Amino acid sequence: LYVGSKTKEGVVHGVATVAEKTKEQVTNVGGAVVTGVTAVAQKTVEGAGSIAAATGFV
Amino acid sequence: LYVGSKTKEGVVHGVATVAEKTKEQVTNVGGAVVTGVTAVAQKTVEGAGSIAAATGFV
Amino acid sequence: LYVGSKTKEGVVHGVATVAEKTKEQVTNVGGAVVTGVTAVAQKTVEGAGSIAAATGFV
Amino acid sequence: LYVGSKTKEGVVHGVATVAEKTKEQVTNVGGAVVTGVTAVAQKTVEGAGSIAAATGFV
Amino acid sequence: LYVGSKTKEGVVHGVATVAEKTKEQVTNVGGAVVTGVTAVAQKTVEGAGSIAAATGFV
Amino acid sequence: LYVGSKTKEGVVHGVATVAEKTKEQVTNVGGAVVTGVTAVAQKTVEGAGSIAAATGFV
Amino acid sequence: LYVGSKTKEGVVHGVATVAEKTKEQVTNVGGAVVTGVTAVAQKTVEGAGSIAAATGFV
Amino acid sequence: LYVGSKTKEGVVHGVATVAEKTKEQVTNVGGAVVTGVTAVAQKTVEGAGSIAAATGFV
Amino acid sequence: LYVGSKTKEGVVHGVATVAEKTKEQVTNVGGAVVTGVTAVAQKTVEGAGSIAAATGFV
Amino acid sequence: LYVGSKTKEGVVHGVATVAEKTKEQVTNVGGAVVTGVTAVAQKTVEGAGSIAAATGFV
Repeated sequence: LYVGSKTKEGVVHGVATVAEKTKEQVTNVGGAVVTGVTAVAQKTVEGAGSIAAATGFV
Repeated sequence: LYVGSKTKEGVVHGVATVAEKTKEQVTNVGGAVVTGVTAVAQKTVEGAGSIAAATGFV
Repeated sequence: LYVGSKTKEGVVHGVATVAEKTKEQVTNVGGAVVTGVTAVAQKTVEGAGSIAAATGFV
Repeated sequence: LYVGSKTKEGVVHGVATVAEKTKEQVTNVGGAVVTGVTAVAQKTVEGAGSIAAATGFV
Repeated sequence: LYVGSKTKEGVVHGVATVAEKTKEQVTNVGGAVVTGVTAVAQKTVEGAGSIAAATGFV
Repeated sequence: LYVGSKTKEGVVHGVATVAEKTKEQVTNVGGAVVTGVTAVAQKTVEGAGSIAAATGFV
Repeated sequence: LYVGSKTKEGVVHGVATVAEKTKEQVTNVGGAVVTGVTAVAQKTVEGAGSIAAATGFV
Repeated sequence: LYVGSKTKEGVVHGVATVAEKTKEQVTNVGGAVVTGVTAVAQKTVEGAGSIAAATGFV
Repeated sequence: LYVGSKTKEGVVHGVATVAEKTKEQVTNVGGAVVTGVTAVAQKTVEGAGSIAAATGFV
Repeated sequence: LYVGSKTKEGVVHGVATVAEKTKEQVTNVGGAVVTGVTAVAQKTVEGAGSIAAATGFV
């Protein structure tokens, strides 16, 4: 006898991550760089939910 | 006897990630670079839910 | 005796990812580059849900 | 005795990905480049759900 | 006899992370660099919930 | 200027495995049952290297 | 200028494993049952290197 | 200028394991049952290196 | 200028393990049951290196 | 200028373990049960190095 049961909104589970010998050089001038986005949820009832964004200027 | 049961909105599960010897050089001037987006959900009731976006200018 | 049961909206599950020795050089000037988009869901009730987008200018 | 049961809207499952020794050089000036789009679903009740888009200008 | 039960809004669980010998040089002048985003949720009832964002200027 | 270089003897690499909802009942009396053999190498300089073997009697 | 370089004897690497909702009943009387063999190497200079073996009797 | 370099004998690396809701009943009388063998190497210079073995009797 | 360098004998590294809601009933009478073998190496210069073995009798 | 350098014999490193809500009932009469073997190495210069073994009788 349920009403609104076992709900799941914006969920992540069961994540396993391994990284041995990654080399990662980066060089930038006046930009916007993004790496390394792992295992992120969110909720946004009124708004823009952005992840991994980059605008060199406005 | 359910009402709105076992719902799943915006979900990820059962993720396994391995990365041994990736080399990744990057060079940029006035741009917008994005890598490494792994295992991300979200919800957005009113708005633009963007992931991995890049605008050099506006 | 169900009402709206076992629903699944915007779902990903059962993902396995391996990457041994990928070399990836990138060079950019005033652009918008995107790689590495893995295992992402979302929901968007009112809005533009964009993934892996790139506009050099506006 | 079901009403709206075992529904699946915008789903992906059972994905396996391997990548050994891919070399990938990229060079760009004032463009919009996209690679690496893997295993992404979404829902969009009112809006344009775009994936892997690129507009050099507007 | 439930009313609004077992709800989960903006959740992450079951995360395991390993990193052996990653070298990561970074060089920047007047930009905005982001790496190392792991295992973060949030909720946002009225506002823009952004993660891993970078704007060289405004 | 190599002598015996980049050798690989008895190797496996780049394996990805997914298994969603497999049911597997087994019943046995005085036998020898084997399932679930995944991603195994070995070397054997002097001997019988057997994998997934079953002898009800001797 | 190498002598016996980059050798690899009995190796496994780059393994990713997912298992969601496997049911597995087993029943046995006087047998020998084996499941769940994942990601195992070995070396054996003098002997029988066996994996996943089952002999009801001898 | 190497002599016996970068050797690897009996190795495993880069393993990621996920298991959500596996049910596993087992029943046995006078047998030998084995499950759950994950990520094991070994070396054996003089002897029988066995893994996941089961002999109801001898 | 090496002599016997960077050797690795019987090694495991880069292991990540997740287990959410596994139910596991077991029942036995006069047997030998084994589960849960994770991330174990060994060396054995003179002898039988066995892992996950079960003999109901001898 | 090395002699027997960077050696590694019987090693484990980089282990991460999570376990949320595992139920595990066990019942036994005159047997030998083993679970929960995680992250164990050893060396054995003269002898049998056994892990996770079970003999109901001898």
